[PDB]
Amino acid sequence: SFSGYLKLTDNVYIKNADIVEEAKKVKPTVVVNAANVYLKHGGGVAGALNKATNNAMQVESDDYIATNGPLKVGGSCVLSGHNLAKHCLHVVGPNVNKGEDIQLLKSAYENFNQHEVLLAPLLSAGIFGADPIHSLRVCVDTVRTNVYLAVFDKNLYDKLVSSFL
Ligand SMILES: c1nc(N2CC[C@@H](n3cncn3)C2)c2cc[nH]c2n1
Repeated sequence: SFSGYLKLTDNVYIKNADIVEEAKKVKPTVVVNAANVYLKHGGGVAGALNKATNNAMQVESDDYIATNGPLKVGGSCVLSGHNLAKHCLHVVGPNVNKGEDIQLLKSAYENFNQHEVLLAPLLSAGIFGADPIHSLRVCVDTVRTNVYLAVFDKNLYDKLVSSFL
């Protein structure tokens, strides 16, 4: 099970960790990917998860897109978790660097409520351009299921914990 997490609320937990290493250790039922609408896993969390699957996540994702078309910003899809988890919940947060509306971040976190427990990154943070402090606030105010947040960057983790409330 999940270990070394700081408890933020009744249902939200956080740890300074690489979500790939966390997924490989815990083998959670669900790992969340910080996806884009095309499921093109090039960088950030998506590029790291995909590389850990030896590109099997991208091969599966290209078949999904060929059949279904792109996701909506704020939407999600459930695909295989490969060697990392039972399932991967690909969630698209708004990318502020591409000009998407930050109000879609709450819709993105609502996808987590369809799963009892999840290992996840902060949505729209990193290369997506949003303020991670805002992202954690939206996560805590939107997700009601048990979410274990892995924050890769130690300096950001400390800033998030010391400013939480
Ligand atoms: C958790 N979060 C991650 N990320 C969050 C936004 C993004 N980033 C940008 N600066 C700091 N981190 C990537 C990653 C990347 C690999 N493994 C991870 N585990």
